[PDB]
Amino acid sequence: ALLEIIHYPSKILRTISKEVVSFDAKLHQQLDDMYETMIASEGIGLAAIQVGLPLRMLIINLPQEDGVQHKEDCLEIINPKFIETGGSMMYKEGCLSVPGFYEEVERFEKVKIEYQNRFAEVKVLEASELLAVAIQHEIDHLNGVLFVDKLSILKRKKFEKEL
Ligand SMILES: O=C(/C=C/c1ccc(O)c(O)c1)OCCc1ccccc1
Ligand SMILES: [Co+2]
Repeated sequence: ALLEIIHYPSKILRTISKEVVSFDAKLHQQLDDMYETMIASEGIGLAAIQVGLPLRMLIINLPQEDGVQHKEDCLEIINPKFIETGGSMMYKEGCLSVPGFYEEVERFEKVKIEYQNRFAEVKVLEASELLAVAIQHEIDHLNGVLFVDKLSILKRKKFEKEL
């Protein structure tokens, strides 16, 4: 099913999401609906709070070389924690919850996270470049943080101007 995506400035997006403890059919249904919703809106990442579900889970599916998203490439990241962070880089970001707006954010250039997949299997994943940015952006959502919160002095006013 398609889910409604919640947009700025909804206070729902300020919610701190809760750890998932039951990795069951309902969880899988929600993840499937998140995927359907993300793809229908042409997104590459989605956190559960963006569809109103305050759970610490997010999906990321980056396009391959022909610009196509293959389902087998989708990461389902549940209960993530950072193990390591490194470096710094600027990256131009957007967000399904802030549609039509894009701006550079400073992110770690490399991250290592630990998380669980939909079968509760523990994973460790190292990421750089776009994947690292997507991981940081989506984890920020779980903590009630939007990328526009991270903009500089100069950039928020451009954001408010475009508003
Ligand atoms: O999927 C997205 C957002 C997509 C989107 C779709 C329609 C829009 O009208 C829009 O304005 C944005 O963002 C995911 C997070 C992200 C952002 C930047 C880099 C890495 C990861
Ligand atoms: Co987002």
